[PDB]
Amino acid sequence: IENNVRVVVYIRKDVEDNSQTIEKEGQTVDYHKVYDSLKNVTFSSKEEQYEKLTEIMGDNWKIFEGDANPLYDAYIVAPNDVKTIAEDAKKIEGVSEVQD
Amino acid sequence: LATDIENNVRVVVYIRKDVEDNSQTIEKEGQTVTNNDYHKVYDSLKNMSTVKSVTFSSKEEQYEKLTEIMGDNWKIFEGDANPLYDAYIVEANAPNDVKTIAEDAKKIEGVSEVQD
Ligand SMILES: CCCCCCCCCCCO[C@@H]1O[C@H](CO)[C@@H](O[C@H]2O[C@H](CO)[C@@H](O)[C@H](O)[C@H]2O)[C@H](O)[C@H]1O
Repeated sequence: IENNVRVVVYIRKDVEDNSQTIEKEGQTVDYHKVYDSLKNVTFSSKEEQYEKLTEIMGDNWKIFEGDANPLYDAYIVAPNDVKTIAEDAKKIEGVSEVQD
Repeated sequence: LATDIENNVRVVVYIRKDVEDNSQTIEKEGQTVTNNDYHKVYDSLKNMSTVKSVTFSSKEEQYEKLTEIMGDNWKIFEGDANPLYDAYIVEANAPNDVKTIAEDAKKIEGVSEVQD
């Protein structure tokens, strides 16, 4: 991954940029314009982030299992060419935060 | 004001996120009405003979303490809903009462988890 060339872009909790079907009603359904808007790069799920967290810190966090995942879906994305797209990435609608 | 109790005598009782045990009023049908379940968890804990005190710890103050321990704000979470839990810090009368208090606390309606 490498810190030097990496930017993290967390997407808002109320946005589903990668599940095509969206069930607000009981049935099928914004989209990929998050994805390749940064292309002009890879997706990291909140559920993977949570497994990685337990892997790093030790066993489950038993007090949270019965409730929603508080982490954010994100997209993991030259050294001097960093601060730029960081600012750029906060522009996009739906994005919660970005980190450089 | 700060609470001060020994580890060997403490039980943490985590409150279900949909239970407002410490709110005297809630909104029902668009009006502010008294909360009929106010202090239901508190009262079940306080009424155990083996319990010395029961102190509310809000998720807001827990977050503040978390940043005071770990440093800085967790920037990317700020503005979003606090995922920590409201809790009661329970002080047992004696260390041998802790295991019984925990099990008994788990059964209370409105309790999400307990840590002994
Ligand atoms: C699964 C792993 C668990 C990770 C847990 C993450 C760490 C806790 C994150 C909590 C961040 O959530 C944040 O909480 C605090 C207090 O509740 C709130 O920020 C606060 O700032 C001002 C003052 O600075 C307070 O007066 C006010 O109570 C609140 O808005 C904020 O509204 C919320 O956005």
